Amino acid sequence: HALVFSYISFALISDKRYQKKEPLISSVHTKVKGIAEVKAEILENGMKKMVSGVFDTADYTFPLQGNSFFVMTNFIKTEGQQQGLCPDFPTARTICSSDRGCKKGRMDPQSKGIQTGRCVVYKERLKTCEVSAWCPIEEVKDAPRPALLNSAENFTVLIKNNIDFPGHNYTTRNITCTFHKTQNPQCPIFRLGDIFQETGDSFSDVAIQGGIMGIEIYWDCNLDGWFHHCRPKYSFRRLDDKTTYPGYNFRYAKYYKENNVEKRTLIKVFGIRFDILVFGTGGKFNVIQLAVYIGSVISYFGLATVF
Amino acid sequence: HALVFSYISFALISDKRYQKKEPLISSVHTKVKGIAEVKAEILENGMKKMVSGVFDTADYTFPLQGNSFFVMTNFIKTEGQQQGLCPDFPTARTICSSDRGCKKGRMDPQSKGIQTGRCVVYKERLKTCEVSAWCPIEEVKDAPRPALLNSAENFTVLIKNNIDFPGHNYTTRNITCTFHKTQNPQCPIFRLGDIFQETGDSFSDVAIQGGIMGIEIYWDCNLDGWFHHCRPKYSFRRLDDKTTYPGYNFRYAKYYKENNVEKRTLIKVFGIRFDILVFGTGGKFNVIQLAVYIGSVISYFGLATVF
Amino acid sequence: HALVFSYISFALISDKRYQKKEPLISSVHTKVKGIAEVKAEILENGMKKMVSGVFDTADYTFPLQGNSFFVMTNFIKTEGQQQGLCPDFPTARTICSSDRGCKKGRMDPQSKGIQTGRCVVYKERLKTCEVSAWCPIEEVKDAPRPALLNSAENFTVLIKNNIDFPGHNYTTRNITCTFHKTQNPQCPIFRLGDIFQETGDSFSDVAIQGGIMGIEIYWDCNLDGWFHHCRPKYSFRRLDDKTTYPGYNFRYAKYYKENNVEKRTLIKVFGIRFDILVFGTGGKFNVIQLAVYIGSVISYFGLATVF
Ligand SMILES: *[C@@H]1O[C@H](CO)[C@@H](O[C@@H]2O[C@H](CO)[C@@H](O)[C@H](O)[C@H]2NC(C)=O)[C@H](O)[C@H]1NC(C)=O
Ligand SMILES: *[C@@H]1O[C@H](CO)[C@@H](O[C@@H]2O[C@H](CO)[C@@H](O)[C@H](O)[C@H]2NC(C)=O)[C@H](O)[C@H]1NC(C)=O
Ligand SMILES: *[C@@H]1O[C@H](CO)[C@@H](O[C@@H]2O[C@H](CO)[C@@H](O)[C@H](O)[C@H]2NC(C)=O)[C@H](O)[C@H]1NC(C)=O
Ligand SMILES: C[C@@H](N/C(=N/c1cccc2ncccc12)NC#N)c1ccccc1
Ligand SMILES: C[C@@H](N/C(=N/c1cccc2ncccc12)NC#N)c1ccccc1
Ligand SMILES: C[C@@H](N/C(=N/c1cccc2ncccc12)NC#N)c1ccccc1
Repeated sequence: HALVFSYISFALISDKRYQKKEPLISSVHTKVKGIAEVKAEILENGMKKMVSGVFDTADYTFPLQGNSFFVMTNFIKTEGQQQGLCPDFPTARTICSSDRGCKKGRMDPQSKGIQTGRCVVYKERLKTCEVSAWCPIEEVKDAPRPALLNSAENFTVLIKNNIDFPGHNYTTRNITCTFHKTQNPQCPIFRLGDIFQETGDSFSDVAIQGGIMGIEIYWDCNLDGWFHHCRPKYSFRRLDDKTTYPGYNFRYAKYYKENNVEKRTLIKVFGIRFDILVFGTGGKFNVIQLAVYIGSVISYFGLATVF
Repeated sequence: HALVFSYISFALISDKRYQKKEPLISSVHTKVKGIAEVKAEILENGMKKMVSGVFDTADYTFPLQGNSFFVMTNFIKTEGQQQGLCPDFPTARTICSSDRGCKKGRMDPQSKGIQTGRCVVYKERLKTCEVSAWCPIEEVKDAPRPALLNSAENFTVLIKNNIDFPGHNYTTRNITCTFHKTQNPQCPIFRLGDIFQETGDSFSDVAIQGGIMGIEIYWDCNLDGWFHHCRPKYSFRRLDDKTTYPGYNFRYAKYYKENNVEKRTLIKVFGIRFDILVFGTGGKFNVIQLAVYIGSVISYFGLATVF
Repeated sequence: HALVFSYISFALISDKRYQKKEPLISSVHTKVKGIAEVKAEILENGMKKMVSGVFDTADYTFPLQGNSFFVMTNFIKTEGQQQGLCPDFPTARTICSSDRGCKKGRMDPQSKGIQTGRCVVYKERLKTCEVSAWCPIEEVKDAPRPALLNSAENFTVLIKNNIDFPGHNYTTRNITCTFHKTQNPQCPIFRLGDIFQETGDSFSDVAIQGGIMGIEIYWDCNLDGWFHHCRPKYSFRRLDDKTTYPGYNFRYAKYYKENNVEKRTLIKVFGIRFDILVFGTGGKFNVIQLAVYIGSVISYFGLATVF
């Protein structure tokens, strides 16, 4: 009888059933900090090309969208594209053996053009299907072995989170320093390399193909006057698949007119997209809850006494 | 007495009250696949114009923002706009009868310019209020009868969802094939026409004015060791109003300098915006929950025996 | 005994425990309305400059991302930037006393360039560290005293919210008029000045540095056939910090080629970002819930009779 009561009180205190539970409504704002300089040479379209320059903050990041920001880590540039007819890039399914090899008015899913039914020569007696689209088509090329945005990990991000709860009627807002698991857990500025070290994923390896990382924030807050604890817990987990179109990459174009001719530049962007997740639990003691718990435990105690 | 107990156990098993319930934290990544070629001629500004060309993946879509992507289906192009003074486009409230007809320093909500108080001639003794803004103003014109992006329905979208739960400490990640309601429900690649066929909304009709469609995912997962079921359920529903500024459309500009003169191109974009929604329910059996349910049913059984 | 029963029924009716509770899944679409004309003169780079013109809808706003839109209120323009070497802008940590004062191959966090280790003269015997990046670097300059987008408050925004619930199997969709707290609470068109008047924050003061505002919507809906109440409640709260890199601002660039030379224009954007939040509570009466509540109150009544 007494043991059932002590265990009921201990379980109720451990689960905190007397305090009312409610979700948290958060609004996040992020500011990217740090710049990187790319000075690597990679051949393009059969010709060796040298790339050099520095990327400002606005060059490698977008504004926060849906409580999540993106950061570039690698890219493939294609300049001078203009609508027209050209032979498709050589692929396992793009090479044509004869003129009538390909089908007219057909567009493959992987191909970025609609075939006109003509077998043309891309380079030196190598025939692919004549396609109608942005010419020339971007070459199928793996991400560069060294991630162009090598200095991306040394970057530091600033995350400001505003918490609001309807029942509480309060809003909680979350020196230059880098967040550390134990030394400095309060610093809201994070080093990407520190995050990937938290998740155990190589930043240099992921930056080549791209990735999707998210920052999880847990709130174990209780509105009780006695034990008032409300501190943001920072947990990190990788959303990308790892094993592996893996990583994060999309086609982004910039259109310009040259010599009275419409032109477009297609850029394949590989990067890491961070999703800021805010999950919290609020608990403001309510008399009805305590009365319900007591009412439920009373029967258990009585049955324990009956045996 | 016995019937009340059997009904209590049957109801508890049907509602699954013994298993702990928790929400699901998801992160979605989408990749658009497919291209369309537009070769339609539509008159513009009183002159017949011919439009032809193919649109790549980067041309008709944006990067995923807020777990939702947008896909263009129709557009109205306006080129050569530059700041200055010009007569407003003829409308029910823009035509001026006399010079002093319009008010100086006034800007109507529907109008995109601030009137200077001068009644000018747009074309052939037709007078509208002189306005200061991007000139010339884009003409009020209905969406083209045939949706320019006819081939949009044949497109295929790839959706990858990563599920994470705090109490479970696990992450679940969700061949070229098209998803089917019964034949192939596992294929994560979707044909837009298949979605609109699921919702029963004509794609060709909606593409003209634009629309907002969302993909709902339901999770009826249970963490119990006995019955372990965790499969993503795909439900589809149209968020747009249908009846009807209906549809989805926004003004998107691209600024270029020509002949040492600042210029801007205004494009009215009509398209369908897909919102990926992830709703799930987790249930990991907890002793406290079962004890609470039993404690609540005990009183009901006793009262049933008392009668 | 009787008082405990009457109080139990009154408390159950007040808390509405018999009705099933469920969250709400919303999809929001926003359309910005109104235009502003900027005709202010502010000196730039030691030279007085005059700015004049009108901004269309597409100029000061982006498409809705993550159920939240952004509206510009102030900006700093920097034109002609091109990659190269140049002296950094004079700052407390950028001025070099001697040639060997600065460290080679070092980039400060606040600085947007990587120092080459050379002490150069920015203007008249004033030495800063030679940096490699976008040249010339944007000058450190406070936001203009008068917010360039003065007419932003007079703007009107249209918000359309679609509500969906899985258990209810229904979708609820939410004349030109401005929403008022009491006169016209149904008008879905909002005047920004009206919002900031609701939150008590000066719009003219915030527009200079920028801000983050959110529109909260509460749903106290009950699916009971007797008392069927389901009306959207509009509550407003400011997410920005106020006290204070405060406000909302980001670097946004536009790249153009001039005289066969790659060039970029960096624009520091200050604005207010509105986050549309949808929180609701659904309640469809369930027999199991009522039976549970009654079972929990029965023990309390019996104990009250025992005394
Ligand atoms: C990130 O910062 C670290 C220093 O905190 C850099 O490490 C140095 O790298 C240089 C070569 O660039 C070496 O000469 C130094 O010996 C390194 N020092 C340390 C302590 O590691 C690192 O190179 C930076 N990474 C990037 C991509 O810029
Ligand atoms: C989408 O694909 C279907 C085929 O799966 C196309 O249907 C064909 O259309 C052509 C005309 O372009 C007809 O000659 C064929 O007879 C059609 N076949 C079938 C099976 O429908 C359809 O035209 C495509 N739609 C778009 C907009 O490209
Ligand atoms: C917003 O609209 C109000 C009117 O509703 C404007 O107020 C007028 O401002 C002009 C000067 O531009 C004065 O001559 C009038 O006397 C004002 N009238 C009233 C009733 O206030 C206000 O200027 C507008 N604000 C902006 C930034 O355009
Ligand atoms: C804003 C844009 N950044 C861009 N940065 C470059 C600046 C100079 C030269 C470049 N060359 C190749 C590639 C990039 C650049 N260029 C564009 N557009 C971007 C960033 C992240 C993801 C997509 C797009
Ligand atoms: C990225 C952009 N796509 C664009 N595609 C075109 C490419 C060539 C010619 C065009 N002509 C008219 C209209 C479009 C185009 N042009 C721009 N900007 C876009 C896509 C979807 C929604 C808004 C904006
Ligand atoms: C789309 C863009 N608006 C822009 N509007 C201008 C139009 C003409 C002259 C300008 N001069 C200075 C500054 C702006 C402008 N220009 C660009 N890019 C924008 C809007 C809001 C936030 C970021 C970016």
